[PDB]
Amino acid sequence: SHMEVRTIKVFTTVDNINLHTQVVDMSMTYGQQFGPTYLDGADVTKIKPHNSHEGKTFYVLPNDDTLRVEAFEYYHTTDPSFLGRYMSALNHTKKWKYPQVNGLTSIKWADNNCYLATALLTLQQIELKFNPPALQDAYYRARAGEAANFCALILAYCNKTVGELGDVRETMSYLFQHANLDSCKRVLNVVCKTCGQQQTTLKGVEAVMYMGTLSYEQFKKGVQIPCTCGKQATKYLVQQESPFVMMSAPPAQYELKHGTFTCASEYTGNYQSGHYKHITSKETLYCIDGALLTKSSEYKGPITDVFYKENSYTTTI
Ligand SMILES: [Cl-]
Ligand SMILES: [Zn+2]
Repeated sequence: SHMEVRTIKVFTTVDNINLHTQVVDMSMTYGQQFGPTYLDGADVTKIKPHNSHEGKTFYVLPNDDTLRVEAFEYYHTTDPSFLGRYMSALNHTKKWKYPQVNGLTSIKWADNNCYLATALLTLQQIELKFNPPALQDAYYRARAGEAANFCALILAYCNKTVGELGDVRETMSYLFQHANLDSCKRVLNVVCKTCGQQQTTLKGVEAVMYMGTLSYEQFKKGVQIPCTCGKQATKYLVQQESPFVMMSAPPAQYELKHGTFTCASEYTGNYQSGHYKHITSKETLYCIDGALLTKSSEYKGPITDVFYKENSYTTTI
């Protein structure tokens, strides 16, 4: 009653570069032989091999020491569910569209991906280099217009699934964690009429992000914050060394003035449902909303994040 054994050669991988020769029995599923298995994002764990699969590359989970090392070196994570979440996302993002809008790779709206579109548009306007080879390779392709792998990696690194509501500031925080910001430096001073003054120094990601005001000029002049004594103290920027800065705040009506910022994100909605748009300051003000594009000489809206150019700043206060 035994059926004659039939096999094909396939390759397994965790980085799509280093390949691992395998011989699979076509009477057993991929899952029975490799564990969870994916073909360009599609879950084929429960699929039995097809003749058309011969010679193709399948992603698997890091289930031996060689694969564990290859996966860490490429992705800089050892989260056991990472590859499954990346493939699950990729199965969707490979079907998204990535139109060039005003010279930048955007994303046509789908699956609540507006926060990803404005993040991707923002990255193309600031100086930033990623550390994991996976992000280096995928971001290069995204700049060229093939952003499916990059978007699926953002989702995996942020632990977001396709369709989940995302926050732009949080998303940028994750991407900045995987970028080389080592030389970025920020010095702050906080002045309380009662308690005196206290200087602090921040480095890396914390040197380029601030939550509380959208205006870089106001940050240099001073913003009011609580002091432990109960009074409000004044916090201001003393010194800044970085190629950009990111200023964030809860969404509030805010006026964006041409030539005074690099780009910004706008959020219309509430804590459960909303929509992001991107504003970029070039020869005029362009509003990029996924595949849509409009222009205006002035802009006012519920802004959440503003990016500014920088190199070296020292206060005169
Ligand atoms: Cl890079
Ligand atoms: Zn005080």
